[PDB]
Amino acid sequence: ITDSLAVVLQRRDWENPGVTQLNRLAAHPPFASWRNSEEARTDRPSQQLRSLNGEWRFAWFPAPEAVPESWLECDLPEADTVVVPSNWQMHGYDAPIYTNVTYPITVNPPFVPTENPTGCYSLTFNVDESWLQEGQTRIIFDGVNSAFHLWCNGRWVGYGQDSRLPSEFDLSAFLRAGENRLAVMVLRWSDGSYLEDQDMWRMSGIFRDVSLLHKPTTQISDFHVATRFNDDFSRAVLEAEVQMCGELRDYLRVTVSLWQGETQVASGTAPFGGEIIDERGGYADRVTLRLNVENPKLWSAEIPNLYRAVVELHTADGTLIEAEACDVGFREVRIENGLLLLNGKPLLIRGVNRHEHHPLHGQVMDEQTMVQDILLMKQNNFNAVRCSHYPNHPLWYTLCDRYGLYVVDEANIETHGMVPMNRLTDDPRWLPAMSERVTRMVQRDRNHPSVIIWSLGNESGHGANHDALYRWIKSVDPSRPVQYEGGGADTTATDIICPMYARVDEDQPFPAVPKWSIKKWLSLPGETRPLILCQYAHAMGNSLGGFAKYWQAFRQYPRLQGGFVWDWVDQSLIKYDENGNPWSAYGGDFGDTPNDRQFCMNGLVFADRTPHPALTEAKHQQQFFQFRLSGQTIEVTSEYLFRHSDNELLHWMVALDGKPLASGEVPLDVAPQGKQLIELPELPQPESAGQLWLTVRVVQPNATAWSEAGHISAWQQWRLAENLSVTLPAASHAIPHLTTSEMDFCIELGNKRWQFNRQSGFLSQMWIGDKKQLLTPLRDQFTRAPLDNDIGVSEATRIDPNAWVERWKAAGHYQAEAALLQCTADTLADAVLITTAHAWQHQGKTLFISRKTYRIDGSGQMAITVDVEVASDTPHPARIGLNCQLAQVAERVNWLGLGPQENYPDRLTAACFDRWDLPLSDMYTPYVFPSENGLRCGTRELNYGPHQWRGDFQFNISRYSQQQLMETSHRHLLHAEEGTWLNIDGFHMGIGGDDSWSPSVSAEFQLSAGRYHYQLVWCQK
Ligand SMILES: CC1(C)C(/C=C/c2ccc(O[C@@H]3O[C@H](CO)[C@H](O)[C@H](O)[C@H]3O)cc2)=[N+](Cc2ccc(C(=O)O)cc2)c2ccccc21
Ligand SMILES: [Mg+2]
Ligand SMILES: [Mg+2]
Ligand code: NA
Ligand code: NA
Repeated sequence: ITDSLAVVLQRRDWENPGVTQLNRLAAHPPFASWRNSEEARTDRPSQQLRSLNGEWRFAWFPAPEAVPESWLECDLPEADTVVVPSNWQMHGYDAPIYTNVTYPITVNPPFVPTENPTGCYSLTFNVDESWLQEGQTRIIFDGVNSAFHLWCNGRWVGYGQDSRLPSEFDLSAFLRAGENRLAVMVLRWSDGSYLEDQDMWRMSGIFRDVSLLHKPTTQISDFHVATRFNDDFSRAVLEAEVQMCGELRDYLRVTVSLWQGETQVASGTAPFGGEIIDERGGYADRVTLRLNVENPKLWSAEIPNLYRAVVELHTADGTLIEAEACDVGFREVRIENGLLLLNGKPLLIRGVNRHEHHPLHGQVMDEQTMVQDILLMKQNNFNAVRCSHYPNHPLWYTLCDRYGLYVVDEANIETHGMVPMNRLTDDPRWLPAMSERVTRMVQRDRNHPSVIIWSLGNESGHGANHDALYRWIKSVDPSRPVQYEGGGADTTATDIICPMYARVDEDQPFPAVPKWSIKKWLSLPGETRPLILCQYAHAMGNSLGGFAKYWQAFRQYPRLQGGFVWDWVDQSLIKYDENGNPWSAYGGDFGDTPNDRQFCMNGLVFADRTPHPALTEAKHQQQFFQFRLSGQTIEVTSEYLFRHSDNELLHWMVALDGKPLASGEVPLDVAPQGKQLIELPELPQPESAGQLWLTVRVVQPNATAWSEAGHISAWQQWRLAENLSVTLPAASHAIPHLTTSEMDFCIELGNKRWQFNRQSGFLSQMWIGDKKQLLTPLRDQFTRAPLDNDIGVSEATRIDPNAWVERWKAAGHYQAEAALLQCTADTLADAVLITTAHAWQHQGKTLFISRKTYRIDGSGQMAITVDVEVASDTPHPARIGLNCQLAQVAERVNWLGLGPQENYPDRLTAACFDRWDLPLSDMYTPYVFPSENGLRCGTRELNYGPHQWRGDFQFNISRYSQQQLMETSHRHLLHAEEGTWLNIDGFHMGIGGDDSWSPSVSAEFQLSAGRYHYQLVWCQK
């Protein structure tokens, strides 16, 4: 009767932060209850841990009150069969909602809409007679979003909250021999939802693994593993605290053994009975075993050395009762004289924030995707990952233990959308709900070596509950620093100054919560802590402009120890069009309103894990080898802390304007933090015009667990000698002819002709035979299809006048019409020369003036000179160049300049000057929200079809006009236009990225000069 839905739902436990659970079992490190010690040692499956993943029955309801009572005792006929784990949104049952700060429900704590989508999962399953005769059978829900009641065989078992930590219940008294039925009622919204306002898709369901665990009545209930060292790390002590439940008997003993492969390194045995704690005695149900280990192999992300600990509960008889185990990493984390140290050395954090996202399965994680993420991270020189912003799938910490990544483990607490952010975290009545989110994380993950820093959550202001739970962790686990960014990044609840989007040089003095220059922040009076940015370099679309500025400062300042980029992967989701072709969706593409559109996509990699261009810029700046050149000696500095360069070659190549002359390879032998001098053999010194370039690459000859043989780890380029060309062009055998109309100036030379419209003032057509070459005239361009960083948070709903796109729009940059001031022809002895002069205006104010000269000579080459004035009081323009739409569509693009990948003025350090030859496809970057893209910088020669351009310019080349990109909201709606659109810019504004909601382009990358000059030569070859 009291099992009925009517009575259980009556209490409304999901609108009460004083009930976070009912009858839920205590939290602990991962268990498997092996009944054989060698299976435990080898980490092989345990027949005491069943998976209940697979096909369940599921049914959707608009509110829990709509669930019929029949559902408790038999399957609903309207129910479907569904795979678990899953998010029910990904099966089309209701919409996923993408909102950033604003809560997806009315803010009215602790209450929740009565429209509360409800997932009714059920499973019929068998249990062996063995499990019911002896011991304890429990069920483990690794992840239920956001709360749930549990029935088994019609009887109510319990209730659970916190979406990202395992909820476990005892099923012993509820199971029967043979057929049993689980009934799990999952609520999309709960009072827990008030602490789960992370900027991400809001989904729901049983989205992590479901398991049964069988333990004996007398059991290992908890164990903690600590490692302490002497000053030089030549000796360690492993302390293992083991706790038990059940009937204590004097014959009970515990053995803890430490292995390294098949070598047993130490072992101890003891009865239960701890040291004296206070005036009432000690813990009779606990024992600590202390093992000596001489010259331990130490854990780091550089070399992830692991031991294995095996904990046997047995009798004096030797009868094994059960065994648990974990991997062990010998490493020490401490902050000492203002620096974060690991094994006595200062870490430099090459970090990234990473969400649990999959474009098809939503927030369900798999081993394959996890491994793919880790490989991609290490291959791009990433040290560390921040679990933003919740405890991860348990397998993640095992994988980072083994592959070697430093992990920040973060409690599932974000209250961003409250006003102020403080509201719940400063309120004592919410302390219990918060403590369970902090304490149960620590109790689960404290034995993982890869976790080096605990975090109290994200974006919840600073309340007294943070201070309380900061001190809880410090008392319970001294071995790791605690950090938290809320309330100004330097509150009393953080051992590390952990700002988000603090800039390098520029102060943002917001009241109460300023973001100082990270350099100035360190020096403020009384401040002694290190500074590691919790989030930095917002990688939203065409971003990471200014990334090198950070890493220069990280390398110069000891107490700037890096940061975590925001963030790893685009949170795009897959939809299907009328033909079943997939496309990538973002905010509002599911009827979800209100939403925050494209802001779900901030990754360095697309959702399928293909890299954005910015990934290589990060790889370059975060490389572990630094290079200097004096003469033709190379100084290689290693930023590794623990390992020699014992899988590294240096390849070097010298080349003249792309043409290789000399190469060669040198073994690399640099000690950690050491230097190696390499003198290069006598290098070529040709008399040829052009520029000589030295390029070095570090190459790993052997495969790793994370990379292929031949993997490139770092690179650097220097200009050696230059030779300015002095030679006179070969004399031509003909002079071009000028034909003057009232309408046109036309120029002829051989089969070639050039037409200059005298009404417009632009080169409107060019001929080679009967084949015309332009579909659009060659005109000036002072605008770009705005990037995410240009737009910021501006919408048609609420315009943000301060963003770049809106200052451009307000000033008429986008609707300015060219007004010709001058267009004259002149014949001279060698060539014909057209001079032009245009003004761009808007409502009586002149924005730009453009003075040009076209010189067509007997060699068939058109020399263009441009001299642009920009009014001092108009917003600095996005670019200064020319555009046109060619008739040609060639397969290839050949250029000499920075490449091969997309690069922009404030993000070109990773690009190298060489001859690059790619398909036209690769000259467009398929950002899901389309914008300016594919620019290549510092180019001297561009080759497309019969055409060739020469000068010193930046260019993009595509089948997509700047008009189409600016007007199209999704990449999958783009259509190839007739021919090819070409933008050639003398100058181009930076892209920014320090954040994506305020102007972020540093002054030195703003086109502020007032007058500009660039020069081009158009020819056919
Ligand atoms: C913290 C800061 C800088 C902020 C807001 C910060 C923010 C915004 C969005 C965020 O979303 C996401 O969350 C994810 C975590 O779950 C990630 O962190 C990710 O990075 C983001 O996509 C996060 C922080 N503003 C906005 C603003 C608005 C306008 C102006 C202006 O024009 O003058 C200036 C400041 C203000 C305004 C006054 C004082 C302080 C701020
Ligand atoms: Mg509750
Ligand atoms: Mg947030
Ligand atoms: Na540093
Ligand atoms: Na975001």
